[PDB]
Amino acid sequence: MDEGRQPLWRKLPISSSRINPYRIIIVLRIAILCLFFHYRILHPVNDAYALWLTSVICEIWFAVSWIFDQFPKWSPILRETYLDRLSLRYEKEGKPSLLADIDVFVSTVDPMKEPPLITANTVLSILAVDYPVDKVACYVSDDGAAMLTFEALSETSEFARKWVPFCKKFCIEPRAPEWYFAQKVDYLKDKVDATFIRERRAIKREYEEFKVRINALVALAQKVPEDGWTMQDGTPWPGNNVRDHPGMIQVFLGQNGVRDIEGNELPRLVYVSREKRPGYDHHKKAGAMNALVRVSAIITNAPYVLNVDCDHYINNSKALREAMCFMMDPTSGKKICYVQFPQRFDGIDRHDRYSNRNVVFFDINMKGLDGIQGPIYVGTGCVFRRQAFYGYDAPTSSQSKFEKKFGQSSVFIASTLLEDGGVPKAASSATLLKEAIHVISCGYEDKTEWGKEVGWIYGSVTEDILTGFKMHCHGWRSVYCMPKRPAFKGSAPINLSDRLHQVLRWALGSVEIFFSRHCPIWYGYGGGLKSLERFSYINSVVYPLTSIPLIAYCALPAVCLLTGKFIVPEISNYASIIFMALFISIAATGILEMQWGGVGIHDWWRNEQFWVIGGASSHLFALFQGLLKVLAGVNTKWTSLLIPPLTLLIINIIGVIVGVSDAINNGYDSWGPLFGRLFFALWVIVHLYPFLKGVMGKQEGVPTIILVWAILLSSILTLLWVRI
Amino acid sequence: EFARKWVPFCKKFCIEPRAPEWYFAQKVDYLKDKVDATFIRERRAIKREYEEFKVRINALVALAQKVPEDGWTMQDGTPWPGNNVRDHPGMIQVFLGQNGVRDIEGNELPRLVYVSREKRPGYDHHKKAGAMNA
Amino acid sequence: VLAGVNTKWTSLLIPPLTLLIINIIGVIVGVSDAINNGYDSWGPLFGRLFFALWVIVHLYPFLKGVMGKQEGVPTIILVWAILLSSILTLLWVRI
Repeated sequence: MDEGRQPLWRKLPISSSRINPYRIIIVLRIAILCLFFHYRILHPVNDAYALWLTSVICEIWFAVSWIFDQFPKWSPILRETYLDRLSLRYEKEGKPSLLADIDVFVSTVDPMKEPPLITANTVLSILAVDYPVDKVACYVSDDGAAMLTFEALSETSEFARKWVPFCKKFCIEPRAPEWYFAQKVDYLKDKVDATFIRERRAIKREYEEFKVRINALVALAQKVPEDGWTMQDGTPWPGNNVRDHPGMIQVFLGQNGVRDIEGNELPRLVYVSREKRPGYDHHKKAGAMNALVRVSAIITNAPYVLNVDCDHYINNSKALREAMCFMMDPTSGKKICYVQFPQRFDGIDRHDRYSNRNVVFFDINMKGLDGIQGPIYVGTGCVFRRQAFYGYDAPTSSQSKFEKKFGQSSVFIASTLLEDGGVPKAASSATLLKEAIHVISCGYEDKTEWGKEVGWIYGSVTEDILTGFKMHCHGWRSVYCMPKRPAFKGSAPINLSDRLHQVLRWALGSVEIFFSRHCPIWYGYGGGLKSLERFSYINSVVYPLTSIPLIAYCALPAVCLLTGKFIVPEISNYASIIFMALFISIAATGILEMQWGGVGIHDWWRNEQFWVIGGASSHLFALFQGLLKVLAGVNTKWTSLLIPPLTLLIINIIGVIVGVSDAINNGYDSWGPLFGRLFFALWVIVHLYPFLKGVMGKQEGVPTIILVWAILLSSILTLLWVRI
Repeated sequence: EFARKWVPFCKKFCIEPRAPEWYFAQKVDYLKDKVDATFIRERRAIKREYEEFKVRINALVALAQKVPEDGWTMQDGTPWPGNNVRDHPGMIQVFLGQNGVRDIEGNELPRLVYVSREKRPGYDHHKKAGAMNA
Repeated sequence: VLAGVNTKWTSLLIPPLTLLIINIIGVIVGVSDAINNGYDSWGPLFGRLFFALWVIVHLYPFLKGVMGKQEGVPTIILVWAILLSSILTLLWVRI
């Protein structure tokens, strides 16, 4: 049929008019880089040989990093989806829906650190998605086993009864009440229903009362009672001890249950808390996700799993349909491991002082990855296929064995064999809660492959990268869905401390992956993994190692300003021409990067600032911790990470002052290369300006101990450099 | 008269600040740290009452802009003693406090006293210092 | 007047962008010629650049829109402007 032959989606290669010059000047800049290195190596500095050697090592490292970064971006593409064809094929009006089932996972660890209002908003947004109510289920994992989360979910389930029909009737976007009622956009735009105003006022008042109720619940649960927590029916709370409690599973909505305001049903909401016992490693988020996968397979057994963070809400209600446009395709859907959505955040400054938007990565590197094998699974907002998580190869590219791979639960083994999802027919519905409690036992993952070859992979802080790499080495492919309206939105870090800690955590995870047996350099040699994807994985693994060449280079001018030497033997016409050509090539290549990627100058400029800041601050301590773990067994706002950048900044300032005094006030005459000498320090201080702005400005603050340490280290370094 | 409604609301709901104009013009989320189940309805009612109070104050200001021909007169027919700014006897009035009138909760309110010191021609009143001493 | 022919309209921005990039190229070339190579008695270059600054000061919004956000032009008009600027520069250098 003509309708059946029309694809549900199609790829849009970057038009040749914008991709041919990109490749041309990539090759050209490679040529000038090689010529520049040939010039630099063969002409050293006689009286400053050590400085020349350090500098040439630094640019060699920089060029290697640039090559490894630029190579994956050879073939960027875009992807376009058609929801009307999906409706024609699977969601035809009148006929029953043929869409596949969906499970959406949310994970929370502490109601004190993560306010229950945000989790309630996320749950409300998920429950109001534009999907059949019987084909979508929501699972919430609570690692803290706190009754506050249970009561917040119980109240959110009662508010959903009123919120979901309103959104479905009036096409409200976004479905999260907090972000919808706080929007400055005209809410009467494109609204045609005659009863919009009264119902909107009523639902706003109801939401305000719900917020007050949630605040009261939070206030009441602030202090633990003497005899532990108790429920509303007199029974004590099983999760009184955070580190010692049995597994708990509760169902709030769905089949049977209770209907909503319009009389229809609502998506099933399940509260799951895995068993915790002393002396057992729970593996934190990876173990929680594995337990959620097992529970969802036991109860609902949807064939696709949505990973949503607690602070991320479904902004676009059509995200599930867009995911199914790829995942339900008869040909591509078999070979797809997951669908990845871009990460967007709200509440960010207009200038994005901390580069929280991160436009450069998600709009250049992700698109380049999508053109070879698929984006790397990062963060949240990912639609995984169950068959990929089970350690199976791509279809289109032995009971004892099953018990050795999945576990000792035969119901889960039976559920794993359902291609289209759903509860297996040869399974009693009455005995389903007991098996779901069994699969979250602390000792279930014994002598099995969970966390090693199937599910989320342990052994690293950033388990997402490891899971994506393990799926990709099997030969699976991934897509990078980029909807017109962003599918998911979250909350950006407020101050610099949280961003620095997050960058340090990412770098530590990358280092741990590098030192483990799952390194892309020497793992995955089966032929399934593509060469360019392997290079991208290596680049994402050994990126923090570029901290050492950075921290030396930023310290190069100040030493020059405190010793009297230059890295260039003598300024010549040939050398000046080579330097100018290299700078022009770099600037032009960046220009076409913006042109094809659609990124403004401000965003990429501040992204470069933040990249330099991160490499100088967090990656250095990441490498220090890695070396300490290699050579020993020691380990650690954290007032130590800011010591290197501030020390280097004031070293550069002192060196600038000393050089100006020495070569102008006293010497003068033929000052010489002092113009570029000061320009280099100006570049360094510009790249590290935000630290000085925070230290000297407002809305910040640094303890005196770290400042004293930095000043003492700077004075010691300056005295040693002057003496030697 | 507006105090008899404003004060119990603030004391019950721990409203900060207590000035209605600055409280109702705050961009901070007013639902933060509020646990009472009847906060929204009472806040809406008190906001409407404060708007009506502002309208009444505006009407009073507009009415008193122009002095009448025979001087000012009170609401009971007696003339205003302070017709002349530089020549009037001292006036003391008590509005709230002990006895008086209770609020919407049945409790009393802090005493409010209106004091106007005597002014006569040829006498130096010393302005704010004299007013404070009086 | 002379015929009977007649016509975002991506032609109106061709003259200003072409003239702006011509001024930028001329500034760069003059700085290279009269400072990097010649130096000595550069002469009235302080005025010669300054006048050009005036132009780039007055036509700054076009550059801000082209390089900034909340704007954008197709590749065809940029290619036409670059080609016209290169042709004009080559003709001026040759003559």
